[PDB]
Amino acid sequence: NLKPVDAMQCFDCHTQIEDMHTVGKHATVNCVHCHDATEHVETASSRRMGERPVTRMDLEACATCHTAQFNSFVEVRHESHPRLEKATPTSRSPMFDKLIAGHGFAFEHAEPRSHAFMLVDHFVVDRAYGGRFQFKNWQKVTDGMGAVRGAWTVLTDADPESSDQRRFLSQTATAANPVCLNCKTQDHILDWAYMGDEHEAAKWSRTSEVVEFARDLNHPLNCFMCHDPHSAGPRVVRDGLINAVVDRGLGTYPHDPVKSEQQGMTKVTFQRGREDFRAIGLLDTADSNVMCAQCHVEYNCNPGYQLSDGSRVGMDDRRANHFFWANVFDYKEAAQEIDFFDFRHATTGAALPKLQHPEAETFWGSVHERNGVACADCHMPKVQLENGKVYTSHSQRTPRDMMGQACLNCHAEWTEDQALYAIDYIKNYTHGKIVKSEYWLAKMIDLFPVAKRAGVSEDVLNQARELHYDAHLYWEWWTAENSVGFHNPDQARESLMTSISKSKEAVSLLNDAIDAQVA
Amino acid sequence: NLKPVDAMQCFDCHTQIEDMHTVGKHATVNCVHCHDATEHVETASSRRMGERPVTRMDLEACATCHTAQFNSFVEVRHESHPRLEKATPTSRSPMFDKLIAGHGFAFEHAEPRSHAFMLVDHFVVDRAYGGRFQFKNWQKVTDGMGAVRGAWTVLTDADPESSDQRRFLSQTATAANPVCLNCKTQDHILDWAYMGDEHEAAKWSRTSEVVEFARDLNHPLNCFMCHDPHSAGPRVVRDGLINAVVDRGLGTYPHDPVK
Amino acid sequence: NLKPVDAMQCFDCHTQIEDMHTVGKHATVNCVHCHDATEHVETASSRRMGERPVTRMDLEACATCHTAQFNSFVEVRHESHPRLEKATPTSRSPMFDKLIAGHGFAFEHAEPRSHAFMLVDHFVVDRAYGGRFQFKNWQKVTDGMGAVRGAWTVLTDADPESSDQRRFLSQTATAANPVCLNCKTQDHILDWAYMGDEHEAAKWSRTSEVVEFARDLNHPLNCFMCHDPHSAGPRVVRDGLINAVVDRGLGTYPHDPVKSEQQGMTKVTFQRGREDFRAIGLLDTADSNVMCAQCHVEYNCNPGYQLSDGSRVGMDDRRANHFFWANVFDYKEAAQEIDFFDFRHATTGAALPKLQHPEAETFWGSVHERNGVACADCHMPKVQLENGKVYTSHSQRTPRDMMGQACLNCHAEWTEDQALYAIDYIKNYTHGKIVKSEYWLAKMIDLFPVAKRAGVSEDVLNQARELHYDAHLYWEWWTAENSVGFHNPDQARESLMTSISKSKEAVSLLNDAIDAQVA
Ligand code: HEC
Ligand code: HEC
Ligand code: HEC
Ligand code: HEC
Ligand code: HEC
Ligand code: HEC
Ligand code: HEC
Ligand code: HEC
Ligand code: HEC
Ligand code: HEC
Ligand code: HEC
Ligand code: HEC
Ligand code: HEC
Ligand code: HEC
Ligand SMILES: O=S([O-])[O-]
Ligand SMILES: O=S([O-])[O-]
Ligand SMILES: O=S([O-])[O-]
Ligand SMILES: O=S([O-])[O-]
Ligand SMILES: [Ca+2]
Ligand SMILES: [Ca+2]
Ligand SMILES: [Ca+2]
Ligand SMILES: [Ca+2]
Ligand SMILES: [Ca+2]
Ligand code: NA
Ligand code: NA
Ligand code: NA
Ligand code: NA
Ligand code: NA
Ligand code: NA
Repeated sequence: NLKPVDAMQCFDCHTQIEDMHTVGKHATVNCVHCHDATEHVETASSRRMGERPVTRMDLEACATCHTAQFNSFVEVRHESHPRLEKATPTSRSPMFDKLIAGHGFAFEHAEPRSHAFMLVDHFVVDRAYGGRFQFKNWQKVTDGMGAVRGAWTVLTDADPESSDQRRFLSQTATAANPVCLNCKTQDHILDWAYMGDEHEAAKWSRTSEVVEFARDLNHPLNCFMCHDPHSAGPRVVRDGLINAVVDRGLGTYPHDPVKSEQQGMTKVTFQRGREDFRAIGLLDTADSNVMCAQCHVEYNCNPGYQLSDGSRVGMDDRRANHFFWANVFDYKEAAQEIDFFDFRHATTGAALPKLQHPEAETFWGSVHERNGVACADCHMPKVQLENGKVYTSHSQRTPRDMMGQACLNCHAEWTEDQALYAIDYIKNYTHGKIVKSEYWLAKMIDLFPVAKRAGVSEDVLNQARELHYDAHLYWEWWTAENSVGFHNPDQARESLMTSISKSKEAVSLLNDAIDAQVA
Repeated sequence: NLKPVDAMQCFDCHTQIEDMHTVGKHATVNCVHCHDATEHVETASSRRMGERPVTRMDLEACATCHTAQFNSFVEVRHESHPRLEKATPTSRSPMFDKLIAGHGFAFEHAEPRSHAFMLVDHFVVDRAYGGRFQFKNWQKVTDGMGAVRGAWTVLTDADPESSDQRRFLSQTATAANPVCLNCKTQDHILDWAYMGDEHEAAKWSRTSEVVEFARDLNHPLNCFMCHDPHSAGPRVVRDGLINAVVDRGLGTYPHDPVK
Repeated sequence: NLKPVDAMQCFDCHTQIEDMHTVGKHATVNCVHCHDATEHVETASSRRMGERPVTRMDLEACATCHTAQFNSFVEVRHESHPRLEKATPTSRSPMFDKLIAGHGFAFEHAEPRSHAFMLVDHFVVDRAYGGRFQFKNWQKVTDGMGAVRGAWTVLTDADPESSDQRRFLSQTATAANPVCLNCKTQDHILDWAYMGDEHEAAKWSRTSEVVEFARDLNHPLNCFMCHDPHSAGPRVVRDGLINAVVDRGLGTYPHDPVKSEQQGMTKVTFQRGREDFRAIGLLDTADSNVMCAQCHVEYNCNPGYQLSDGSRVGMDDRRANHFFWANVFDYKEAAQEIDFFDFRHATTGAALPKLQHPEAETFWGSVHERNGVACADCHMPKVQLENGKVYTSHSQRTPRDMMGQACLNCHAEWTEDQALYAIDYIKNYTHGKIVKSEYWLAKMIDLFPVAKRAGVSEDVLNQARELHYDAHLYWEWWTAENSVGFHNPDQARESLMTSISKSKEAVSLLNDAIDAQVA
């Protein structure tokens, strides 16, 4: 059984923790629930750690007193189809392979599934580690609780004796790097300096061997990613988000200074050897928009190239860990600002961006966001009980599974079927425009080889490449973004029409140039 | 927000609690979750209580860290038909009135329903308090969470100015007495001497005015009836059961000495 | 009412039947249930048949005493969508037309449906008989019992006065030949010599007019295909299977000699005029793996061409009735061994194989097969009754319809939804790789015309054609195979990655050669 330690001993050296812990809703929660610090207390000085205390980062450290939230979190939504490739006619991006040719996502890009699996899915996807990591057997794919207990309880490593990224299966890639892990786990929260910069006190950084780092990580979406363990107050821990909101002064709601001030973030820094080491962002309110924006954003978490001169931008560069914190119509400016692109298209030769799940930046400015609605209202609603203590569901999933608690709790004028119908109207319309956008992108792409064989000039091809950047951006945002337009229907529509317009312009340019060579 | 107290100071006087608390699965649970002892600590000696500390007996004291058990407990099983008289042809004892004639159960004896309602149901049944206590309105019969929060949040007393047992409705009885309450609540666990014997330190006993006692009681089936709050270990608190098992030497399984 | 005949009279001449019948579980079943032999007994000699006895091959001959098995067999699974073309974006092979161009399956290839319909579906499919045979009207498509009673009770023939294969509808083919029928019916079991070789006593053979043969056939999947009618013991009757297992000595489990010996096959031959005529394969155990492998295998049942010199291989050749009895990674060797390919691709000119439903050869080596699981455990499970005599369900269908009897009977650790989720993980992953494999095959195929117009050398085109064979094989196995990887997930994955690798190699080769002509 646990035996409490004297927190006053700790508070002598840990004044920020004292301030947070004594004032918040965990003032009665003893340190032993999460730290084994006996040898540390015997050996530390005011400025030197001595022996490192052991800190629990498993989610069961919180389940101890918060079983309802834990159990809701670890539920597996079996209706969220697993390992479902997006580059298929029945999924989100039927022409993805042609359009993304040159990028690692061509090797595999599945739809998301339940949060329990985030770390294991990151480890096993064909694009990440060359097939090095696999489930121990095909039964383990169902085991959400097991994945939560730890990735290495359900996975195997093809070669524990080597730590290099390489291909073990032929049609895999090795895109994973240390920055990725920040959106899969925070088991490394005490071992990673802010932004992944090099730091004497950091075991891991942007430039680490990712296979070695992987082996040290266990748990998905730790509870403390949104809740400070010392104050129990709302927070974020993700460096890239704090960097956008606070360091760059963009605010929590970059389009609304008033809401940014009311629902702000305060950066708190922790030191090692009296040098800044790590940071968190305490929130003014329990604002799920900002909590979920730790991960559900467009980002760089990867090497790339400069738009200006094509030079390589490696993991050592700060730009390899970057939150753009820009809506679709501000993204090109944001990427030009940091002088960055992701890949060159394998057929067209265009420098292109790679977009990922920009839910937060899409939600901005929507009617829902402007009315003060937040992600949790639809995806983590309060549970309605005839008799009981209310709590917040932590099963982050589609509102279709809890329409009474989600949509219908605000939209009294609708039946469930009516609300579903409104969702589907938007998704169906948006998906139609995604498909048309892909049709036109593909038409343009297929003209590049014809133009090259016809002897069309490099000047014309470069004009078309510039159009490809925009055609790509204004399409891929929406295959990347998970709501199929629901989060911001008007923006999806305007963007996708812009994509089609750009592709059409490029098609006309290339066809005319080919015709003139003939011729 | 709760602020923890120095448990080690309490332990300088409370040695049994120290032994229980420090060894069990509540060793990290601070006393402030259940006791407001500020004035007590300022005034007590090992031999004199001084100011009485306030002890929480509401089930929400435990729901704080054990929501799953609390929420399962307070669920109302709507299929457990409520206020269903047993002395009817379609229930358990069709000829009960003839057979029980002379006993107060002839006035009303319903089937049991969900535990959330035990104390309110005891208070309002026609055989118990002469009809003195009633739900505030007929809607409140559904409110299990409300009953758990406290009986007096959902009930009324026909005459707060008197404390005698009497009939307010013609076909009622006044069978309730203080002993009954021991199977409805343990809100009185610090105010009732073992067995309900007279005791200088007991506010309530077998001979108390049951209407006055009733008014001091709120919560059904307190969580600590089965779980010691200090050790978190399994227990009973009911005097009559301890008396049978231990005092009278009958054992927990009278027909199996080994068990 | 039936009147029994004196079996001892028959046993005087039929000593193999005596031996089988007197010892097995049909020792009390009189010959009159299946044979009208009165005139035969009056006219036969020890070595000459005399008048031919009439043998019942309708399934109702067995339903008489085995109603439960009959009724389960004839059930129509309405959820098995009928006449559903595979070459569509929502089915198994979205790019099948491009990839299979040159082959008769381009005319129509639907998903399988319930067994009751196998013979009628063979007769009416657009690729088989030029549209000659059709349902009497569109209502008859529902009539499983009717199809079982006989094909010609529910079908019409456009021209009873001619027996040639020809097109009656414009977009049909005439691919059917006598070998096909062996996997649709065994009504011809006494009229077809082993392998379909020419034989004095055979009415039908590989070289027969298929339209004439068709008209003589009635019943699907006769009960006696798996159960000897004389001993009631387990067997196979399909010549090609016996040829692989016994004649070629490959065994019932070619990858496991021990299991092959324990679960073997004994070839029993019947003569006409004291010349070998037909054969059956008695099984040591009631092994559904081998029973179902009568049909759910990759085979030749068709003319083709030699790999060595391109010469025609006609129906007269033994190779026109052949079970390869090889896994996907052994198939190229098996086809080279018999010097055979199916068609030349209409665009690339590559000699290609045509694969069909290799379920048996895929299942080998899977975790399930290695643990002693067999087809019936998932597709013909025992029926669970609260009170009753257990029998084996003969409704061969997806285990999704009987998860308690199938998966969950072995996998106690799972709920139904969890087991379904495990299936879907595999199928979704496998289907994604099928789609990607098709993407790369199509990319390669489309380069052939460009390369030809560019003047790329025949040597380079032939190199690419050799790659096409492999790219094709390692893809088409999995669109042909019905489990979408579930039967052997690891093999599907390795094969499909090999397909993509081969196509990519060919794309690079062709693009480089085109570029060099330009450059
Ligand atoms: C002064 C003598 C200290 C005592 C008393 C305690 N800690 Fe400590 N700790 C101390 C230092 C100088 C550091 C390094 C960081 C810094 O503030 O300079 C630490 C670090 C920790 C950590 C972080 C460990 C990691 O992996 O990075 C933890 C979790 C921690 N300390 C906990 C802790 C506890 C629970 C204590 C009371 C039981 C405690 N510390 C006492 C210095 C001192
Ligand atoms: C029992 C010993 C606890 C452990 C272990 C954890 N928490 Fe806790 N938490 C506990 C209490 C008694 C309370 C106060 C309840 C109240 O409503 O007063 C809390 C509260 C929280 C909250 C709510 C915070 C708020 O400001 O409203 C959160 C978000 C929370 N706790 C989270 C949390 C996490 C993430 C834990 C693991 C790191 C964790 N708690 C452990 C008791 C206990
Ligand atoms: C936070 C800014 C992220 C970073 C950094 C990385 N990922 Fe991610 N990932 C993130 C979210 C919010 C989601 C769910 C929404 C979605 O669109 O999928 C994902 C999902 C994945 C998955 C599962 C789906 C799939 O693509 O197959 C995988 C396998 C995955 N992510 C891998 C991955 C890799 C290799 C990364 C570094 C190169 C990486 N992620 C970074 C959020 C974030
Ligand atoms: C961000 C993605 C979250 C993670 C990770 C966890 N929780 Fe959470 N929690 C989150 C939100 C948006 C809310 C509601 C805030 C509001 O005021 O509306 C909560 C709330 C809680 C609480 C408070 C009680 C309740 O409302 O249920 C607790 C005790 C809590 N969360 C616990 C908890 C645990 C144990 C987690 C890991 C299993 C966990 N949270 C993760 C957002 C996020
Ligand atoms: C000695 C100086 C004491 C200290 C320090 C604390 N308590 Fe105490 N307590 C003391 C006495 C002499 C008594 C009377 C009963 C007895 O054992 O003789 C008490 C009583 C209590 C009670 C029971 C109150 C009731 O309703 O009957 C409680 C719940 C209690 N004490 C709690 C408590 C706490 C939590 C303390 C530390 C904060 C504490 N006591 C200190 C003597 C002394
Ligand atoms: C949070 C501050 C708590 C309060 C308030 C209560 N309990 Fe508790 N309890 C808490 C913890 C951290 C644990 C240990 C969990 C573990 O498995 O290690 C417990 C445990 C219990 C148990 C199980 C005990 C055992 O098996 O020995 C019980 C029965 C229990 N708790 C009951 C309980 C009651 C009835 C409470 C109100 C009087 C109560 N707990 C409050 C944390 C917290
Ligand atoms: C524990 C030994 C008990 C004592 C003392 C009293 N009651 Fe009780 N009561 C007890 C149980 C276990 C049950 C549920 C099972 C059942 O058979 O009903 C009850 C139920 C009631 C009810 C509800 C059902 C009904 O009879 O209408 C009422 C109204 C009730 N009890 C009243 C009551 C009175 C007035 C008591 C003292 C005279 C009394 N109970 C004592 C357990 C125990
Ligand atoms: C609106 C036209 C009503 C309809 C239809 C139903 N009820 Fe009603 N009820 C209504 C009002 C305005 C009130 C008074 C509310 C208050 O607190 O002032 C009620 C009251 C009841 C009660 C309590 C009766 C009592 O205490 O004497 C009950 C048990 C009740 N209502 C139940 C109920 C049922 C089950 C209904 C459908 C059969 C129903 N009501 C319809 C208004 C309206
Ligand atoms: C010897 C005089 C025979 C008697 C008595 C019976 N049969 Fe016969 N049968 C005989 C011969 C020589 C042959 C040809 C094959 C051979 O073994 O040489 C047959 C053939 C049959 C067949 C096959 C018919 C077909 O279509 O190929 C059957 C089904 C058959 N015989 C059945 C049968 C029965 C049921 C008899 C007793 C009533 C019986 N035969 C007697 C020779 C002789
Ligand atoms: C009644 C006159 C029968 C006819 C017609 C058919 N079968 Fe039969 N069968 C019958 C009996 C009395 C038995 C024995 C039952 C037992 O369990 O002892 C059987 C058995 C079978 C078996 C089981 C064989 C085994 O070795 O376990 C099978 C597979 C079987 N029968 C199949 C079968 C077929 C395919 C029939 C039509 C050709 C057929 N039977 C007819 C009785 C009768
Ligand atoms: C056994 C080795 C077979 C031979 C010889 C032929 N077919 Fe077949 N066929 C077989 C199976 C096991 C299945 C079901 C599984 C599947 O993948 O479909 C089928 C199915 C058909 C169908 C229905 C589905 C479709 O393709 O439309 C038809 C129309 C069909 N088969 C026709 C057919 C023809 C024309 C054949 C000779 C050229 C032929 N089959 C041979 C097994 C076997
Ligand atoms: C009565 C007003 C009808 C309604 C309503 C439906 N059907 Fe019908 N159908 C009707 C007749 C008189 C016939 C001809 C029957 C005959 O054998 O002479 C039919 C035929 C069909 C067919 C066959 C079509 C063909 O072969 O070309 C089909 C497939 C059919 N009917 C299906 C069907 C469906 C599914 C209906 C609801 C959508 C339906 N029919 C309605 C009369 C009537
Ligand atoms: C191969 C594709 C089969 C065909 C055709 C038929 N049956 Fe079958 N049968 C098959 C299997 C795999 C089994 C189970 C074997 C085992 O021991 O596990 C059976 C079993 C029977 C039995 C035995 C009793 C029982 O288990 O149900 C009987 C009587 C039987 N089969 C009858 C039967 C009939 C009447 C058929 C045509 C409708 C038929 N079988 C076809 C495999 C195959
Ligand atoms: C008993 C006759 C089985 C039936 C019916 C099903 N499965 Fe099975 N399965 C069985 C065994 C003995 C094993 C190996 C267990 C071990 O850990 O040694 C399995 C394995 C699987 C697997 C893992 C496959 C792999 O890793 O390659 C899966 C995904 C699986 N089983 C699923 C499954 C499904 C969904 C079933 C119904 C369609 C099913 N099994 C039936 C035994 C038996
Ligand atoms: O209190 S923290 O800064 O060590
Ligand atoms: O790869 S992750 O960003 O979706
Ligand atoms: O007995 S059989 O060989 O005619
Ligand atoms: O054509 S049959 O083999 O599927
Ligand atoms: Ca999903
Ligand atoms: Ca990006
Ligand atoms: Ca009841
Ligand atoms: Ca089917
Ligand atoms: Ca073939
Ligand atoms: Na979904
Ligand atoms: Na609002
Ligand atoms: Na094209
Ligand atoms: Na009941
Ligand atoms: Na199907
Ligand atoms: Na086994």
